[PDB]
Amino acid sequence: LVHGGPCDKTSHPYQAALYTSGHLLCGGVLIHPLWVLTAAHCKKPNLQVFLGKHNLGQQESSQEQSSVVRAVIHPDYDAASHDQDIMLLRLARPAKLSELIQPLPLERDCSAQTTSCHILGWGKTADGDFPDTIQCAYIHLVSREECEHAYPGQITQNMLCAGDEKYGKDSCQGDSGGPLVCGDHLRGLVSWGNIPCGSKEKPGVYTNVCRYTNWIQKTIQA
Ligand SMILES: N=C(N)c1ccc(NCc2ncc(-c3ccccc3)[nH]2)cc1OCc1cccnc1
Repeated sequence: LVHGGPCDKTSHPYQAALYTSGHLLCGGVLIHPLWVLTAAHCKKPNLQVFLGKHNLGQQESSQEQSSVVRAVIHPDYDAASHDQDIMLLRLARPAKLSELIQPLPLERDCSAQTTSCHILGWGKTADGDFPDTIQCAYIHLVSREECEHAYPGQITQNMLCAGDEKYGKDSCQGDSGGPLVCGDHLRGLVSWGNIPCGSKEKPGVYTNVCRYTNWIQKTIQA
């Protein structure tokens, strides 16, 4: 995450860190004690999920680790266009809820009224390094018309755009699958955006979570 700052220690109990062969790979969102939501492009071998983390470089008494027993990529995910970039991960070991491990409720209304939005992750910072402490930034939803002009023919109804006109606060490599939180509900998942990261003109592009209510419910209930 570029141009942000360290998150408050208690503000992100729904944040997951995803690892593959020891590499920090992606972020994720705890939505149910058995399920973590992330981007379909985070599909990698033997995924390991860490909940209750704040600083990746130190062992924390609140952390909980789990392997993934099932990975469910949306049937219509298109890797070339990033369309429908969503995947459900079933945990081997259900989350032991605490003050620092809690699920985040989903935004179900695609016409939801404007609320305060934020993004978070352990992705690449402004200097180009990967931070130990999770970064946070306030950002705002960008109109569909402005986003379409920023990325002609690339923005679908399954994508939302968000950014910051002042500093260009943006998600980046490694933040993938992390949450775009608006009014204490999950509004989007980190999917793609500009290179280099920075949202002053070309906003970050997020999976539009409100479009996946039925698919998420049907996956968790089957
Ligand atoms: N600027 C952003 N808001 C932004 C946020 C997250 C990501 N994640 C990386 C990522 N998304 C999708 C793929 C992918 C999909 C299919 C196949 C292989 C790869 N990889 C990228 C972002 O912007 C582009 C970007 C790329 C690389 C380095 N820096 C910025």
